[PDB]
Amino acid sequence: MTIAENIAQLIGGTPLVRLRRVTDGAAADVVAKLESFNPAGSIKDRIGVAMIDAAEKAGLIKPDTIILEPTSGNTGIALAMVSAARGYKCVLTMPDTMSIERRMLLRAYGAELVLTPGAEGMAGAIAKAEELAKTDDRYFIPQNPAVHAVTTAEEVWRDTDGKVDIFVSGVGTGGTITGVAQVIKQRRPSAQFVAVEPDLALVDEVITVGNDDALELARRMATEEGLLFGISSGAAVWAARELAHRPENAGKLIVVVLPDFGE
Amino acid sequence: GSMTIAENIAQLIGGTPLVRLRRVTDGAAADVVAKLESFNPAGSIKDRIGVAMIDAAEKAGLIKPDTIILEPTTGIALAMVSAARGYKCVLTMPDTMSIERRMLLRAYGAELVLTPGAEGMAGAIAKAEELAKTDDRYFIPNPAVHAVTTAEEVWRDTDGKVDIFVSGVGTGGTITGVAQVIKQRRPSAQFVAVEPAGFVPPVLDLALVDEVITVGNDDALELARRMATEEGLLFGISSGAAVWAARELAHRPENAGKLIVVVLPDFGER
Ligand SMILES: [Cl-]
Repeated sequence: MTIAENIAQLIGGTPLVRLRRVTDGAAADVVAKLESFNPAGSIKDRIGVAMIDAAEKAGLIKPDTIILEPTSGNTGIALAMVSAARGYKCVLTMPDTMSIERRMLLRAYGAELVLTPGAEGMAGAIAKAEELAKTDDRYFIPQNPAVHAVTTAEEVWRDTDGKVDIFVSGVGTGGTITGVAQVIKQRRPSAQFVAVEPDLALVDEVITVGNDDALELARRMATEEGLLFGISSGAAVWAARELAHRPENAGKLIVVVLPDFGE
Repeated sequence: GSMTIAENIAQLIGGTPLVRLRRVTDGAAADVVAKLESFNPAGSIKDRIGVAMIDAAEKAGLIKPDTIILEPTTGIALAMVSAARGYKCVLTMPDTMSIERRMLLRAYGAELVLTPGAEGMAGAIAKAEELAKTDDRYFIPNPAVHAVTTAEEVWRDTDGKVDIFVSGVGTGGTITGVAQVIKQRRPSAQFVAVEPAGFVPPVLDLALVDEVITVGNDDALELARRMATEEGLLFGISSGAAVWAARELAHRPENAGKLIVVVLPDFGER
């Protein structure tokens, strides 16, 4: 039998897909790793579950622990989902600039939201969380290559049969691109890592993406590949396509992640 | 030595995972598991129906590259697959459809033709039928193949041990197909339809269907809230009903130790 105990055990194992149409050429092959197949729709799922596992293994999370985390975006969704799966109460602080939709979704997962003022931004959210932690010692606030970067790299390695030549990605928050670069480069020194822009020790290049050449590419992806994603994913693919046409990259295998670490 | 790469997202439909429902079942002498059709690219079993229709039409030569796929509306699935495979896609739907749904379809490159709200789906089916007669570029799309595949996955992943399949009927006998296939290899297997208190509901032949449980609607809402909050599984009212039915089955003493399968999102969700 193949049966997961809970949804948090179905994080990862995401698939590669070819980008055949939007690359208009091209001497190199481009493929995308669809982190959207994760339960909560992004690579942040991996970061969330990894944080909880580590804290459990380290004894820092006891069974009556209340996960408390200042958040602004997707890390929060992942945490709420995993917390609910594993039986942890989850309290989340965020500025009141956060969309009603994100709030409702978080509340659907049983997360309790504490809204801080928009003007204070994330510092306001970090501050309230600090404050609450002092209030009650059941509160736990989450926070070389990170485990989720290792796993992600292994999947890219397996599914490209060790042939990946260029990894192309947004910088993102959780040192993910650099971790994956660490692992791939160790087994394949010829491999290149390219950050996409709208620890630079391991990045071989930075492509500042003509923002909104990005929008165009995102539109084509949706309409020509059936892949609907955001501006950062568009930029990533634009960067990959540029790399794909450079003649010194002929025949190379280029991997991009969607949704991109930027989206 | 082998790479594992799909040509396009239409190739990544299916092969969905099972998960145990440990907490919301408060008991229980029987095991309940859910097959997560939400892992499909467009989030439901309808993905399978969409791609299966396009494959059939290709195999039959009825879908040329000189086509526009036309369909009253599943619509998401079609738009996504059409765009993946290179087909122009036109969709008819009542003007009662959400602006959000419309925008999403348009993102996939689907062209929308709005029918009047009062006429409902019949209006959409009618407009589509009329359009097909208007222009010959239009193409309007046993146990069905997508029900067979779904059954095979349930069969494999439960190692042939599934005892009760529990599901909303929905429309078109995807759920009846899956029953046919399981019951054919495992005559001891039971199928239970779930209800609230060829785009119509299937006839429930009682040769196939062993029981109907009427999900005291909202009971269903309660169970949906618990799923989200106790299992991290966020789904709608019909999925809640299905799981409520499954839990009820799971506590009947004559089902002790049986393996009970539901499919989420439940085929009856809106
Ligand atoms: Cl090589």
